[PDB]
Amino acid sequence: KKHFCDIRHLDDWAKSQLIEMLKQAAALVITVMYTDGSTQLGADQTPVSSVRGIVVLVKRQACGPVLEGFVSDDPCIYIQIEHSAIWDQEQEAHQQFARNVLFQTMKCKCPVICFNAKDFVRIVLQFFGNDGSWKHVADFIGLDPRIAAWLIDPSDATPSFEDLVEKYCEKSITVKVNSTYGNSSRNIVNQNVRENLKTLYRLTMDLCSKLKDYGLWQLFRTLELPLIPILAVMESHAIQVNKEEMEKTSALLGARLKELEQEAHFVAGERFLITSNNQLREILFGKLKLHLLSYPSTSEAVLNALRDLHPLPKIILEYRQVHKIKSTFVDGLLACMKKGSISSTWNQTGTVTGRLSAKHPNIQGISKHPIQITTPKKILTISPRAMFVSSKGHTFLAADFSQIELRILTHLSGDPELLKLDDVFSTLTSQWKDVPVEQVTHADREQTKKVVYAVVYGAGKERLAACLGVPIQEAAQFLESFLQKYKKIKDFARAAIAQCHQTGCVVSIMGRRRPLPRIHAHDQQLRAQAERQAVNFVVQGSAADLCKLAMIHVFTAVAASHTLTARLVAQIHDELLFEVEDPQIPECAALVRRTMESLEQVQALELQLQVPLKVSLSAGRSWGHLVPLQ
DNA sequence: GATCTGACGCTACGG
DNA sequence: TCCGTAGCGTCA
Ligand code: NA
Repeated sequence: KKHFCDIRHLDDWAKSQLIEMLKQAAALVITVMYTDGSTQLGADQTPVSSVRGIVVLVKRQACGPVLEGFVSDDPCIYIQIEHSAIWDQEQEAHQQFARNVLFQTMKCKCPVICFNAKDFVRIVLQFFGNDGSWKHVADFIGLDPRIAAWLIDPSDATPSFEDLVEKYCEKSITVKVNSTYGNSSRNIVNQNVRENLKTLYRLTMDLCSKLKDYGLWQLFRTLELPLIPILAVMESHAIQVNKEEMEKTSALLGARLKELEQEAHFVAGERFLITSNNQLREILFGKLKLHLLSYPSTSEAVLNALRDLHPLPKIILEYRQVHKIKSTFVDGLLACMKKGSISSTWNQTGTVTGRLSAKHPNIQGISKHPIQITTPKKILTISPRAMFVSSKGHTFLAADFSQIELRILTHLSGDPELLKLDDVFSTLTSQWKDVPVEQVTHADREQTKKVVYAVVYGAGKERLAACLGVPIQEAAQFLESFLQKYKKIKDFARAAIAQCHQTGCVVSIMGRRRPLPRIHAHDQQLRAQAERQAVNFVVQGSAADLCKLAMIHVFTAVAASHTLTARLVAQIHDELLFEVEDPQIPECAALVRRTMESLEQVQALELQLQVPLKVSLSAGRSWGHLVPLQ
């Protein structure tokens, strides 16, 4: 009542006093209110309602009394996001003060606690619009209890606010987050908002304490938190795509699939659903009985084993390829389009490895290598990544770590041969093809690197022999070859497993952890699975750590530069994709390289490697075609 | 009739 | 019985 104020209705002296209160506050506690009015504190991840406003709890304490007189203590202030029916001058004014207040929220020196901070920052950024850039939110730090709880239990599904309260809050704290207009009144909604913001503060503090207990605090602060505005910035931008080229390509791939469907129906001597794996399985081994010649799955390995036995596996393979490209990287990419561009949604809570994930579309899952088709009424090369074009004038600058996890593995194992080892998988592919590097095909590399991946993480002789098309004897032989050549990899794995048995958990370089209780399981498949998972997590988690660190450091570096406008557009694990203004390319590519390479040594945390990190830079007007640089 | 959904298989991405 | 993301399609 005196605890809730619309900042538009404040007298100007009270407005000034409010700005000063925000500057001198002990902590800010924030949630987004929708038109329901519901909050991020309620249970839905998707409101399916518009954003109305933002509520901020201003805490004076985390000494003496206080009388402001225009508000009580501690006050909740409300900031209208939603546009009114008519735009006019008073709306302009309201917007001016609102932007001032929200920016105060962004730059304030006290702790900011927001349940989902990325959403908040995105909303604020889009609210700034023209009077602000992405560099305004760059330094924003805010305490996201969901991220903390994720660091503690990465496996657990993304919990609601109430879940987090019952789990991490002691004790007997019951919240009502479910109030809306129409199931309740405004006063109920608001009272509950204030109470739940207090509770949110308490919860977040408790979770911070826990994070310190588990040794996750420094990781939380240095790595996860500064990443929050970076995701929001990426979600605030959009990558322009070819609506037109894409519709064409769609039509073409549709024609070709019609062809392939007809062919398959022909050669199987029946009309079966071309997209059905069940029916294909029944045909391939149901009738044809190919396994007996020399049931199994329809998977690419099996289908490649049978490629000479019958014309159907090859047909099916090509069909699956073309159908995937069209259905997913064309048609499904056309449905993600707004205004001739797309924007992915980023999830920091998505993985157990500490990796980022992306949705609608998944831009981390876009096929790297273009595919070839025979046009039905010349050869036709189709690259989905070629559909992603930079704005004009602007150009994409890509920067990736070369063989990041191999180098991580070198660091962790300390294998002398590796530590010795101008290329990597061209070397091994050359050694396997019994020829130099220069004539080695990219597909040979594609298979080989995947095979070293298989063997290092504990793959058996079976799956090994399968993926490279090897008889078991060459399987065990190749296993022993690689593991005896580099001894310290098995030692490292054996150590990681031992650690996971000891602690009941396994830990990455920067302290990110993967609890694996089934390491203690009696079931042997479960136990072995937990072991594989631990061994993989040390490396993949460490690399996730490093990639996030690079992301943050480059973002920060560009953030304070007066010249450089470079915007981080996408991240694909090992790779950072920037949209840079043309004349800024040389100066930007320089800053990017120097920054990412300096990652070899950063204090804190001790964070030192045994191997330099080679950064590969690329540039181009399209994501599909990027010419190497420098 | 036209949908909803949980589970599985296969395909891409990335190491 | 390499790991683990998303996405699309069949099936009961
Ligand atoms: Na007014």
